[PDB]
Amino acid sequence: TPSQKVLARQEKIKAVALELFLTKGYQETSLSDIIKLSGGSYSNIYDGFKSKEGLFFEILDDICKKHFHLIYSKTQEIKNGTLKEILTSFGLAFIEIFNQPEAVAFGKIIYSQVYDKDRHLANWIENNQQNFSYNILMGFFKQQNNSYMKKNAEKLAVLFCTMLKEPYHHLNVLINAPLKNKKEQKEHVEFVVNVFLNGINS
Amino acid sequence: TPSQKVLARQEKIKAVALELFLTKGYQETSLSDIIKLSGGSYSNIYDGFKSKEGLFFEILDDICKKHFHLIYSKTQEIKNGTLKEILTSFGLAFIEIFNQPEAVAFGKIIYSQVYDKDRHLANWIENNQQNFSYNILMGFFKQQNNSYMKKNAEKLAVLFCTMLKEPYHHLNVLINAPLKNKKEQKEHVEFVVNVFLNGINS
Repeated sequence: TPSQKVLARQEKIKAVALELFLTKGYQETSLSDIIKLSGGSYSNIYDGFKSKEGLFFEILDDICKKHFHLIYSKTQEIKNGTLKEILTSFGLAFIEIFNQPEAVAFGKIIYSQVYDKDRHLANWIENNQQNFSYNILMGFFKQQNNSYMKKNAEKLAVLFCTMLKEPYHHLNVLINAPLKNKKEQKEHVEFVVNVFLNGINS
Repeated sequence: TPSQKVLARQEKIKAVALELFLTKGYQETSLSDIIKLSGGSYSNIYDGFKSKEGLFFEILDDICKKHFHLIYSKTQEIKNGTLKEILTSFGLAFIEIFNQPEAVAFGKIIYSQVYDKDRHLANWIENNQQNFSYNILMGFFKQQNNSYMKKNAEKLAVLFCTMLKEPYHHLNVLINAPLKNKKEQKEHVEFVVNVFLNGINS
């Protein structure tokens, strides 16, 4: 099958790039570095592969798609419980992802592309808005009978994700802050969930 | 006065650097660019001025000290009201700062220093922890009679600042997202304050 040969050939270039960004560094690696180590499997391929930036976002696409279905599976197998239980189930899966050394390594790459003139970072976020994991919660807030939760569904889903993620991921990427262990992760989720649902005045 | 001549001489180098980071760009500007435009006012000065990184953090020190006393003055002249009123007064001053084109410009500089080997970003945050604006709220939570607010004072102050700041500032820096106007700022503060104090279940 030619289509299977193209896909497996594409996975090779993405595996070569991902290896080079990890062992040599993202800023140190060039396109020509990825072309050579791929061998006779590159063939000036016609997607986002025509740059080291687009190659990274092609890998980031697979990572975001894997995170989406992982959190989705952990929260869909509890579509019967309370708003608290689905928030903690989402929270634990969301906090586990960002507390891995990978999420910090990819975060450093995103942060370094702040002075990019070609706008690879701008085009990826604005076109992959539906693929982000906050959209999972957005569906749960809309299926709720509360009018406040239905109209502010996107804003509340973004808020809950921010409360868990930041500013810890922001400190991990910039100044190499220590990652939370599974006990510290569970403590922070239950802390966020309590303030989100019940507030601070109690 | 020699001491006044040193300070005014130091303000010249910081004004030259700040101008160069804005008109030429932070990554484009070197130390030698700042030395020349200063003229005969540099004299290999002995602080953080021996690098373009330390020069930026010397300017950032003045900005953070100005933000601290600005928010402090707006929240100290209401030390009698409710927890809601001091949170909204803090919130409005906190959200106003990050919704200026300056905070985005300095944010881009911080984000670009993610692969710095000398750890200028790491040494600045870890040594200026008491100068950050979240410490203002930390005092208000500790003076409160609630045991929950007293023991979690730092965590709650960091949480409230994150709810307002992120991920909007994170989007402003990376992909040039539009800044909130004063009406949008007031709407978001009252939104955060309501979820922080009372929760979501009402």
